[PDB]
Amino acid sequence: FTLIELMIVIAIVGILAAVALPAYQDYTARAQVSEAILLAEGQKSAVTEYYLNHGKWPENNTSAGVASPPSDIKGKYVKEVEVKNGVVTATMLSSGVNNEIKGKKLSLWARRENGSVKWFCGQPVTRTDDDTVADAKDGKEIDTKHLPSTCRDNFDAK
Amino acid sequence: FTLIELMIVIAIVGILAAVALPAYQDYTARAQVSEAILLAEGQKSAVTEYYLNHGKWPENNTSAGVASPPSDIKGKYVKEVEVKNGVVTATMLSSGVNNEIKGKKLSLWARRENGSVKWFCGQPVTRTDDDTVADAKDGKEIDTKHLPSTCRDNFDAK
Ligand SMILES: *[C@@H]1O[C@H](CO)[C@@H](O)[C@H](O[C@H]2O[C@H](CO)[C@H](O)[C@H](O)[C@H]2O)[C@H]1NC(C)=O
Ligand SMILES: *[C@@H]1O[C@H](CO)[C@@H](O)[C@H](O[C@H]2O[C@H](CO)[C@H](O)[C@H](O)[C@H]2O)[C@H]1NC(C)=O
Ligand SMILES: [Pt+2]
Ligand SMILES: [Pt+2]
Repeated sequence: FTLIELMIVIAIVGILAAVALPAYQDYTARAQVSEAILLAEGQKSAVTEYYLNHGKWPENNTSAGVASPPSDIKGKYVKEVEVKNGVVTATMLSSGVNNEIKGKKLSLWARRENGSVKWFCGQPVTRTDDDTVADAKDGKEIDTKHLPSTCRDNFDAK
Repeated sequence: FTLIELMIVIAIVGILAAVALPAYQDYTARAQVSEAILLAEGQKSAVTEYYLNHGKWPENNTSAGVASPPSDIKGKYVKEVEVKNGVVTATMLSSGVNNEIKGKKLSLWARRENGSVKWFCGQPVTRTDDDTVADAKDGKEIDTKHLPSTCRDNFDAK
C-alpha cells in the first residue's frame, strides 16, 4: 500500500518547479516591460514629426498630437505613456504586473542628427535642453535585468 | 493565463513531501522490524519450555519444537527466524523492506532467574555458555534507531 512512491514523484516535480519558478518569474517580467517599450515606440512618429516641422520638442501629449492624458495610452501592464519635452516615458501598472517591476518606468528620447533624429531606449531621463537629457532615476526605474539589450541606453548615449 | 500559481502550489506541496519523506521512511522501517520482533517472540514459549523441562537450551528449531527450517518462520518483511542455542534471531528479507534494514537482524535470548527465565530483546547475540551470550555484531544487525526502546538490550543485560 504506496504513499512513498507518490511522495517521491511529488517531491521531484515540486523541487523542479521551485527551480523553474525564478526563471519564469523573470520571463514574464520581460514580456510585461516588452509592452511598455511598445506603447512608447508607438509615440515616436508624432514626436519625430513635431520636432522636424519646427525645431522644438513637443511639450506634452497634446502638442505631439497623441491622447491628451497618458492614462489613455495604457495596456495590459502599462498604466500610462507620457510625452514631456520630446521624452516619452511608460509607467507599469501595479496590478497584473510582477512586484519588482510594478509601478516602475523606462523612457525613449532622441537627439537631432541634423536632418532627422536618432532614438534611444533606456531607464528614465529628463530633457535639460534641446539636445541633452539627464538621468531621472528616482528609484522607480525598471531594473537593468528586465530591459532588453536594445534598451539599455545611458543618458549620454549618442 | 496561469502557470505561476499552479507552479507555486506544486512547489509548496513537493518541498513538504521531501520534508515528510525521511520521517515516513523511518516510520515504515520501524513497522517492518516490528514484525521481526513478533516472529521472534512467537518462538519464546517453546524455548522457555524446553529449558524448563531439562536444564539445557534447545539447540535448534527442531529441538525447541518449531519448524525445522527458519525459512518457514517468515513474514512480509522477515526471511527466517532461527533458534540456535536458545537464542532466537530474526533476519529481514531483501525485498519489500527498506534498504538500511534489508537483510539485517535482531535476537531475543533469556537468562535463568532460577525457577524461570528472564527474556531480552536487542541486536544479535551468540550464546557462549548456559548463562552468557556475547555480541554477535558482524555488521548485519538492525541499527539502534529502528529498534523500539523495549528492544535495546545489550549483551550483558540482566
Ligand atoms: C505644445 O508643445 C509646444 C512646444 O513648443 C508648446 O509651446 C505648446 O504650448 C503652447 O501652446 C498652447 C496652446 O494652447 C498654450 O498656448 C501654451 O501656453 C503655449 O506655450 C504645447 N501645447 C500645449 C497644449 O501645452
Ligand atoms: C535438540 O537440542 C538438544 C539440546 O541439548 C540437542 O542435544 C539435540 O541433539 C541431539 O539429539 C538429536 C536427535 O536426532 C541428535 O541425536 C543429536 O546428535 C543429539 O546431539 C537437538 N536435536 C537436534 C535435531 O539437533
Ligand atoms: Pt505646429
Ligand atoms: Pt525432551
